[PDB]
Amino acid sequence: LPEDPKWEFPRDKLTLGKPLQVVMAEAVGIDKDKPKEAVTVAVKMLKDDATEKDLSDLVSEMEMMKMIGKHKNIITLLGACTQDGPLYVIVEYASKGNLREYLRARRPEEQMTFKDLVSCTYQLARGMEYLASQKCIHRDLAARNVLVTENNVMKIADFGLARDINNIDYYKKTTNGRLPVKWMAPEALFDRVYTHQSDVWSFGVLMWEIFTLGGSPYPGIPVEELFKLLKEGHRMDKPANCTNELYMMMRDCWHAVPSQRPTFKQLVEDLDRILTLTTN
Amino acid sequence: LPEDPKWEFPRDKLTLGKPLQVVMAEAVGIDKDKPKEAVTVAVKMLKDDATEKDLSDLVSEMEMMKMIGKHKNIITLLGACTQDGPLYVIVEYASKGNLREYLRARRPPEQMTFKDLVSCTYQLARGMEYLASQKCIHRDLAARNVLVTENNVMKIADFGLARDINNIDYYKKTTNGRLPVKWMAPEALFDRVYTHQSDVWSFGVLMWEIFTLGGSPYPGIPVEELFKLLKEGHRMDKPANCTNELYMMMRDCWHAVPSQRPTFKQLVEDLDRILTLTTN
Ligand SMILES: Nc1ncnc2c1ncn2[C@@H]1O[C@H](COP(=O)(O)OP(=O)(O)CP(=O)(O)O)[C@@H](O)[C@H]1O
Ligand SMILES: Nc1ncnc2c1ncn2[C@@H]1O[C@H](COP(=O)(O)OP(=O)(O)CP(=O)(O)O)[C@@H](O)[C@H]1O
Ligand SMILES: [Mg+2]
Ligand SMILES: [Mg+2]
Ligand SMILES: [Mg+2]
Ligand SMILES: [Mg+2]
Repeated sequence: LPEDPKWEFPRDKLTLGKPLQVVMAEAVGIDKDKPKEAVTVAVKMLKDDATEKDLSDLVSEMEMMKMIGKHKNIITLLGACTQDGPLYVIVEYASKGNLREYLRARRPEEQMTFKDLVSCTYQLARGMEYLASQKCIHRDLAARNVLVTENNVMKIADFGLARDINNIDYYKKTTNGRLPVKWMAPEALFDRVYTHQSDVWSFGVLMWEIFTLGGSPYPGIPVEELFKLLKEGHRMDKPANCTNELYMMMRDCWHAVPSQRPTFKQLVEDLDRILTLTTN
Repeated sequence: LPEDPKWEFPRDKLTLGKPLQVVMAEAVGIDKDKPKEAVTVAVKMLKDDATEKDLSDLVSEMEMMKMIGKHKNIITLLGACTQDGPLYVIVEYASKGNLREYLRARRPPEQMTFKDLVSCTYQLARGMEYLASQKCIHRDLAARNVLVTENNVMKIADFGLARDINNIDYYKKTTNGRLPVKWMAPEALFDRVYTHQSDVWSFGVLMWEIFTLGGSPYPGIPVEELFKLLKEGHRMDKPANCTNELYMMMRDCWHAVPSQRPTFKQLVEDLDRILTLTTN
């Protein structure tokens, strides 16, 4: 595995901790301006029974994070141990766990206000807008893949399936075979393609998970019959305690025709518009 | 999915239970001779966040089990619900759980005798011998994939990666990419092939797991560093309280040259001798 001095971190300065596969850890001087300060981080590494694909996925994940760059709503890559030893991808520790658990925790913890839910959505849109601008497709957008920091900042995570928009085996039968079906854009399966508009479809599902406070999509419908239903025009109903406007946004994301779905840019504008009104 | 009468089972006769993905369940009349008799079984079905590949694997697993036929040391297929609903693959319920959990729970403070261990290995060899005569390659042999019945009968399970000997794409970079590295034969990755002798290498690691009472293979050695070490002749050490003879058997399974490894038949005959001589 190539040596990338820019991101390399000393193994001796990293102390593995409890489980969060991902484990918590203490990294000394991970923050270069504080050479002697120990920081609590999260480390992703291979499981003892890992496969070859698990290895290339982890490497790919690391590289995608390097390419993407830093952003307020994207879990931060801090460093990596790639030489003489097991691969460790060191990222920022999110003390509140993943979004899905966070939301169910405060179901009617401190309950979520309508505005909170909107802010949450807004923050995620911003991250995907930036992500999309960096020519990256996530492919695994879901509440379970969103982390929430101590200050309740939303952070898109788990880049285990992310790709560069240009690195996709267009039309091959084996493409997009590992994406959770219920968060998947129809074209991703039927035509074996994946564009930024495919990610917005998933964003739609994510919006539904958020406003239902971590609910499970297409409740009662097995993945086996989901695609026949999606093909017939079936869409999830509006979450209670959710605005008609917001649900319309969700539906927009789920337009059968990819190019008829809004862009992340347009989504951010509309959400910001709504957020400003709700907080005024 | 195509209708397959001989194997179909009525959904209204099955009552799903707790988790064991797999769950326990009661199947009324699954035993044709006992039409009103309810039987405790196991059911494998897709998770709510399953991928397309998960579905093809479940289907593949089911078909492999139909083709293999019944055998004493192989988890037996009982039936399946493949129509108008989520796919359920019904298999016999093994009350003692998987072999790995089984051995660990019986470590020195119901301990395992040396004969029990040899007996376990022998049974598994017989199962693999049969499988090979059916032109089947399991590809995922390991203690976590062996189930033990109420009468301590060993049963090879989880045919989620199994293939007909001819259904392997030799030389392709994508072949064998989903096999746990620590139980995988070098030719599997290096040459991108898979034969019964590749399963023998796996059986060897399984032997080590058994004699270490559920221990983890290559302890302290990361997966990304294993193959380099194997090429250099590294091999796990003899498990404590393991005879040099059984250890030599393990070592023979780990020969770098596939044809220098014993065949499952040779393993069965040797284990039969050792087991018999221990008994007397
Ligand atoms: N930086 C971090 N801070 C806090 N918790 C984290 C974390 N990274 C991961 N986790 C926890 O671990 C869970 C799994 O993380 P992640 O989604 O990256 O897993 P993974 O890629 O290893 C497996 P899978 O693809 O099946 O989810 C998260 O949902 C969260 O609970
Ligand atoms: N017939 C059965 N009776 C009892 N327990 C069973 C069982 N089938 C499965 N289990 C339990 O469930 C565990 C996982 O089963 P299995 O190996 O089939 O997993 P899986 O294919 O769903 C996922 P993976 O490939 O990650 O293991 C077993 O190790 C065992 O503890
Ligand atoms: Mg995840
Ligand atoms: Mg992942
Ligand atoms: Mg298994
Ligand atoms: Mg499996």
